Amino acid sequence: SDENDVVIIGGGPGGYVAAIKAAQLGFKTTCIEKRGALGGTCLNVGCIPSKALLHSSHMYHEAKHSFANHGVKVSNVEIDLAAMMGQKDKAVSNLTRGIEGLFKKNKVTYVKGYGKFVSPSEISVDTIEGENTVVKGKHIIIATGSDVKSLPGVTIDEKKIVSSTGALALSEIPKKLVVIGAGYIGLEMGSVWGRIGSEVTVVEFASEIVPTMDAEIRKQFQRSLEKQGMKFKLKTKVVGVDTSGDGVKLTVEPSAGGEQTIIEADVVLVSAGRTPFTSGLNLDKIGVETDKLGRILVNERFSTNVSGVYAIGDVIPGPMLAHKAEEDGVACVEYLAGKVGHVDYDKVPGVVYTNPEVASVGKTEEQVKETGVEYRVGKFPFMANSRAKAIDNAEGLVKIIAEKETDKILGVHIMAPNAGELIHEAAIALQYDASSEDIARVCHAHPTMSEAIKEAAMATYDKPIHI
Amino acid sequence: SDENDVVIIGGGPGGYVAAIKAAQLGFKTTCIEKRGALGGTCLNVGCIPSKALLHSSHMYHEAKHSFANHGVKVSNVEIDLAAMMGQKDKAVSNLTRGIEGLFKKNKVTYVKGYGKFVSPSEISVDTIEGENTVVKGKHIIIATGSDVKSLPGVTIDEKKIVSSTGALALSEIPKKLVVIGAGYIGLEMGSVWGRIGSEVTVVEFASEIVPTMDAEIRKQFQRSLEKQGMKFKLKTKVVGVDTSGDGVKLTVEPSAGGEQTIIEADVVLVSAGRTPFTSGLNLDKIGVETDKLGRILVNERFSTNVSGVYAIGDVIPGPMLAHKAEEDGVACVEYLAGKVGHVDYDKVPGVVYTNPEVASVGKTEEQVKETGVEYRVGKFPFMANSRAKAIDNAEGLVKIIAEKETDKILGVHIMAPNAGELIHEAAIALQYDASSEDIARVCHAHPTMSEAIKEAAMATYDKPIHI
Ligand SMILES: Cc1cc2nc3c(=O)[nH]c(=O)nc-3n(C[C@H](O)[C@H](O)[C@H](O)COP(=O)(O)OP(=O)(O)OC[C@H]3O[C@@H](n4cnc5c(N)ncnc54)[C@H](O)[C@@H]3O)c2cc1C
Ligand SMILES: Cc1cc2nc3c(=O)[nH]c(=O)nc-3n(C[C@H](O)[C@H](O)[C@H](O)COP(=O)(O)OP(=O)(O)OC[C@H]3O[C@@H](n4cnc5c(N)ncnc54)[C@H](O)[C@@H]3O)c2cc1C
Repeated sequence: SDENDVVIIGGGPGGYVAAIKAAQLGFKTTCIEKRGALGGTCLNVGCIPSKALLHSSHMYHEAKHSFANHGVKVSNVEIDLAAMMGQKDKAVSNLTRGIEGLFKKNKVTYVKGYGKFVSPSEISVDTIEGENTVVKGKHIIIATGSDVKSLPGVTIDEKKIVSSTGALALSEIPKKLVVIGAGYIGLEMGSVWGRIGSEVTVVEFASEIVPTMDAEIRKQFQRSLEKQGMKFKLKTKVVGVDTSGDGVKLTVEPSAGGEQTIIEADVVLVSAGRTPFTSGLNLDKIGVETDKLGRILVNERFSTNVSGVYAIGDVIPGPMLAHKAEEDGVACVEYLAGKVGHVDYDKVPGVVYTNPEVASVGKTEEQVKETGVEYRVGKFPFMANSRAKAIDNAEGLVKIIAEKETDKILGVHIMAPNAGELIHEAAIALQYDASSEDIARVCHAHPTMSEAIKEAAMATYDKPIHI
Repeated sequence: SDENDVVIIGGGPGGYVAAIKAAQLGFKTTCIEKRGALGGTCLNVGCIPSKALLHSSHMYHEAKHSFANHGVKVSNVEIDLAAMMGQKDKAVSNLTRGIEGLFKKNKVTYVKGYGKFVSPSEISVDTIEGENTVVKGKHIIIATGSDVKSLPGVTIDEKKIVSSTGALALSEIPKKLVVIGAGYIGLEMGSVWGRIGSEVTVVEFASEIVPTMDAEIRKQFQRSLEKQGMKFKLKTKVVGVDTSGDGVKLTVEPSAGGEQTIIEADVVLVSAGRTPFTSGLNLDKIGVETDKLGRILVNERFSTNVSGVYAIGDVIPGPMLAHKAEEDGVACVEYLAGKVGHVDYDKVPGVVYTNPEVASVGKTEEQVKETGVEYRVGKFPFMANSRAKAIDNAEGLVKIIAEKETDKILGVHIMAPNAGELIHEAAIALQYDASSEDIARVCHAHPTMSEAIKEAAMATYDKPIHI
């Protein structure tokens, strides 16, 4: 009998990987997803879409500003917004098909519909046309995702007050835009539209922008987000939003000294946070215990209170990133299969894809401080990097943190274009409790942006050769 | 006088680093260089200049072809060739100053002039309509460099037929151009000008372009260069040339299938190889080893067939690259300082900065075949990299080579844009005899071109999750 071995309610990173990894381990698997296509949130409404726009907006910008200095003289430069959204969409889908086609290769049974627990072992799937399909397995992996964080006095239409999705799909470059949340998704939209033409301003309630980011780096990062138009109204809450006019009227009064002011804006991007998503999951019948917010509680082996049920991804505690998600999925399946699964949220990198990207792995100088341990810091600016200079794209710096005694690397933060590619050399060295010297002992190709990392390393235990 | 400790005849990577590492170690050091500025060759007419052009010529290309798809319209595009050469020059000097300023920092005594051995302890500097400065020291590091190469159709003369240098400073985009050598440098210039507007054709005597390149990768790499406009000619060579007025009249004769055909041109780039450059200095005096195709023979500690004397860089055996050089100079000095200096030409990375760059580290499949050791190959195309597709810049692949038994990595080859950065992840793992699994166990930031390396790894020892 071909008895079904695993069901995953969720078709995103946690799911389609868990699904796939599962098939590859030899399990009859069924991923189930209600959304239209199989990408997760990453594929249809975030990373990808977001990354795509980010690069089109950048091309536009580089073409209006840099081309000159290089001998590439253009006459006029515009933005066929209609097109842009095009390759974005072109890409998203394309990507999706490939996933669907991955499921076929690995024999994942794709069930379009909305799951709802009917028992610790059987799921009733909501709608394909208004019906009910019954999917049953020994082990079930909840992989529902996350969704938009609501904001108290700002209901979201889809109109001049948008979310992640709305922002990535406007149909008119707003003149004046205001982003409420001030984190990664926020700074990211802010950049997109802004490069395109908008006049953006961010309004955060918090003391600084992007709290998890390493201070020293943050400072310079903001400054850069500024140097090139952008503005932040820090430490400010918003009583009521006003939408009875041209654009949107904001009545922002700080997070204490209750003396309101009013911001004028066409569209307002609400980038407050994101919450787990369990809603409509049939979650009561067997009641998996959740925490104060909503994430689903889980153990080493990713199991819920309910023997037979697991949870991974943006639904359980941990950083809310696609690869963190991917990471749990696999770890989870390896365990199920009897192998040993390995996670470790302390080394799951973080990258903001703004103009200068800011990739970080390991701890921040702030955290190191908290551990009272004696450390040293190494730093090297791309202003000294041969490649960078040779290109005239030298904003940025590598910064590594090591134990003074051991030289063991604690964290490595980078601010620079294509930083997300460069942080890997650090990420791998950090995985194997390596030291500055070690990474500096590696011969790097010259000229390359990578050289910076090498130089930052030297600057850590010894002394740099180009600064 | 504060100069007697260490003497270095050469201002290139080998010399200026040697020179700086030295001062850093506690030696009164002196670098002597005949050229105008302190860059090496990897600064005044090589690496850098070359990279600069490459990028500029790329920007021009991309704006005439890619921009559309991203909703970026330009009304007329053209090349201010005068500007380009400029940024290039601006950048070049800019870097040089910094080097000079580095010597001031570490206290290297810069002595402009043309060295010449007067004794294993003394050399005779001087000039073109100039004095004759006096430096003699205990340990002397020869660091003269390398230079262009002959052929039976050479004309080392500014503008009619060029060298590396000429090509980097033409003053007129040639209608038809031909590059004779067909390797690193050659493909690069052919790419630079081909983008800009020239119609190029590369003529190599060798069976294939770029011999040291891994077959499989070479196969596709060529095919790529092929669609960008170049027409390669292999199995043939030029016996008759023709500086008769307007352009050359190349007479193409093959291996010995001898015959007569003609290549009409508007300029010819001769990218035959590069020879060590041991002239100036005086060897004919203190009988040093000059026994190979012109190289200065050496030992473990980098000492010649002579005391007090040393050699490093493009003048000694090994690969002719800046970081190889950089590597020798430092290993050399560390030794003199009584520390252990360590070099490894088997781990010195290779990168061709053409459109798809092609970076390789470790051995090629053909080399690994010769060892007769059982191995496995991992590959993964960018066509399936999310970052990559999201951008619409997915040409290329990542390919890992491991021992079937151990899984130790033997080599990593990458064909892709920005592949010169990507390779370090491999590069560093290969430095520490790590395994596919090892680099796959590393958590990679999604969505990044780096993921391809993680996938190509798993595809090696196990099975990938996206292909
Ligand atoms: C604008 C934006 C930008 C982002 N950028 C990045 C970035 O650059 N890098 C990064 O690492 N992360 C980024 N993220 C976050 C990343 O997308 C998430 O961390 C990741 O998708 C979480 O994976 P997941 O497996 O939980 O799946 P999710 O995609 O969150 O969710 C899986 C799917 O579950 C489905 N589902 C839920 N309940 C049910 C049910 N009952 N029945 C059927 N189907 C159901 C949903 O349709 C959903 O698509 C971004 C997010 C947003 C919103
Ligand atoms: C077009 C081109 C592109 C290249 N691109 C790359 C690349 O992308 N990446 C890479 O790694 N490598 C590249 N290379 C090769 C790289 O530049 C060399 O490997 C590197 O510079 C060698 O270092 P070196 O220490 O030997 O110095 P070199 O620069 O070769 O030589 C040092 C200096 O010695 C001076 N000198 C010679 N004799 C005397 C004397 N008697 N007295 C005083 N001074 C003297 C010369 O003027 C010379 O500039 C390229 C080369 C060329 C030609």
